[PDB]
This record gives sequence, structure tokens and C-alpha cells, in this order.
Amino acid sequence: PMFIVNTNVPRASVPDGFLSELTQQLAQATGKPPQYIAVHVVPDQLMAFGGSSEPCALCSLHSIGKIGGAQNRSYSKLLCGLLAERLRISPDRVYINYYDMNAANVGWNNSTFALEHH
Amino acid sequence: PMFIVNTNVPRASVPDGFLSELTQQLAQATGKPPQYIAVHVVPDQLMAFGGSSEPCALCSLHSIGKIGGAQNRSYSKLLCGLLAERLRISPDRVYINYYDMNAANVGWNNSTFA
Amino acid sequence: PMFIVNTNVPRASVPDGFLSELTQQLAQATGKPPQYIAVHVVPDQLMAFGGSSEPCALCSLHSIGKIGGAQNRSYSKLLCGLLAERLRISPDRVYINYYDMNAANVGWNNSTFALEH
Ligand SMILES: CC(C)c1cn2nc(O)ccc2n1
Repeated sequence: PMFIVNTNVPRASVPDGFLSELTQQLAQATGKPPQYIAVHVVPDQLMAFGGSSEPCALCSLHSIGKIGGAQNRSYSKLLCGLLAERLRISPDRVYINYYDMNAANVGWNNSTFALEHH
Repeated sequence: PMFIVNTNVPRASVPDGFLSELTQQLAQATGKPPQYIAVHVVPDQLMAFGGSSEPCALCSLHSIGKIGGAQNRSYSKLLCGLLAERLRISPDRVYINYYDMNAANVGWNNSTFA
Repeated sequence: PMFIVNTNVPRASVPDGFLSELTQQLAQATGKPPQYIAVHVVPDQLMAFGGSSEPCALCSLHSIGKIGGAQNRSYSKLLCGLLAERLRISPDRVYINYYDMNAANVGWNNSTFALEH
């Protein structure tokens, strides 16, 4: 899985260990091994949410499976919680786009995760 | 709705008011209140379009619905016009990816829109 | 087509000619003329892969068509090879998300690529 956070919060406000915490929490949430979790945080961004430049975040979570109605609600509570606690961003100023990726559409290690057919 | 612009145009060339203009014009075009609109502009990027480093932009617009043939052509006219006028980027050096998001696949305020 | 690379490798480590090599090799790989190809490289990123901050890359390739099982495996070999050779990133610390875009969902030059209806 891949989690990306873009925010206008300053770099200095991103706590040390934040990427590690995201990695561990996402492994737990998705049930995927931590070795396959990638995290990316992009601070100091020029953005607005509802016309306002108060702290906000635009995020995406890509996963092969483990994406869906109830699961995404669970992910949203988890991730908004982390953004609010760690970056002090209000949950109502966060968007998270979820993407259920097909294995054949994810490249890794010179190939893709579609190793079964030709 | 959510609009992202990545461009190699320098930050100093982004005019005061640009995010607000994007917010207001996208609210108008999508039929959604300005409260719903998020915008994100990323200048000074290392990019090329057609192998050239002249001004260009790679963009995305995500919306729950309001995405389709005629609507997307209308968004493109609107957004290319703004990029050309405000950032001096030629329309034929802009790509915009449109995404029609399922409400269940958009998180906000501790839940999703489903 | 549009190819984006986000990486924690520093800007200074991106070699002269990298954007042009990506442009040309992607034109070759997808069978599309180079005029169509857009590339975007974002260094110095705060990212981790598998809980490690060793060099890694998160990438996307968007194309109208030319996306599929065997083709994507070919793109991955090409692109991981370039990231390994040029940026010294291990292929097993690279993810590439592939997107088969509908012509109606790609804007360009004041319109889209859906010009038929
Ligand atoms: C931010 C919040 C008021 C909000 C944003 N959106 N976007 C939609 O597309 C639909 C409902 C909605 N509520």
C-alpha cells in the first residue's frame, strides 16, 4: 500500500517518527506486512480548502484490495485521527482519495504483482 | 472537488489571488459550494512536455460525479484559460486528468461520503 | 502519456539528461510520438518504503490505452532499470501505479481527447 499526504503545514511541524508511525498503523489497518507499506509526506504546500489557508491535507491511499465501504470509513477515522493529533489538522479539512488497484496495474521490482498469466 | 496543478513555472509568477480564483471558478463550474472545493498549486517543478522545458502543467481534478464528456471539455476550457492567463502556460502544454470518485472512496471528517 | 517520479533521492543526484531519457524511452515503449510524452521528477521527498528511508521511488504512469498485463511488466522493467541506473534506487523499493485513462477523462488544449460525440 501507498499513503501520500500533501499539506500546507510547515515541515518543522511534522514530528520525527511520523513516517514510522504511519507505516506501523497502516500495516495494522490493512493487514499487509510493513515491508510493503510506503508513506510520503509533503509539507509546506500552497493549498486552500473551502477558500481558506488554515491547516488542511489532501491525501491518497492506494492498495491492492482491502478497499471498500466499511474499511474506508475505518481508514478515514484512523488517518484523520493521526493528522489531527500529529499535524494539528482538523478532520473536516482533510480529503482522502482511496484507490483499489489491480495487481496488474502496480509495478514493483522490475515487474508487476500480476505474476500468474501471460 | 479537488484540483491539483503541478507546473515548472516559478513560484514568483503565481499571482496573488490565484488559489481563490481557482476555488471560485471551480465552485461555479462543478455546481458545488465553495466550501467543497480544495485547490493545490505546486510551482518550480522539474518537468518536460514533449521533451521541452517551456512552461507546462500536469493537473488533476477529482469530483464525486459531475465528470463526463461535455463537462470535462468545459472544465478543460475553463482551466486551460486560467493557466494561460495567470501562469502564461500554453493550453497545448497542459494535461488534466479527470477522476470520477465513488463517494465510498472519499474520506472526510473521520468518515466517507457514502 | 504522463510519467511522475517522486523520490527521496536528492536533486543533485538527478543526472543531466534524465528528463530527456525518460521522454524518449517512454515514447519508444508506448509507441506514442514524443510530443505526447510528459515527465515530472520530484526529488528530496520525505518518504519511506517498508519503514526504511533508504532510496525509494513512488511513481505513476498515465496513458490512454497501451496499459495492460504484459505491457505494464515491460514498462516496469524499463522504468525500474532507469531508476536503478540513474538514481541508484533498488527496483524492490519502487512502486509504479499504472492508469488506463479514458480519452474523455484527459484534458488538453482547451478540450479533451474525446472529440467524437
Ligand atoms: C467539505 C464538505 C462540506 C463536503 C464536500 N463535499 N464534496 C462532495 O462532492 C459532496 C459532499 C461534500 N461535502
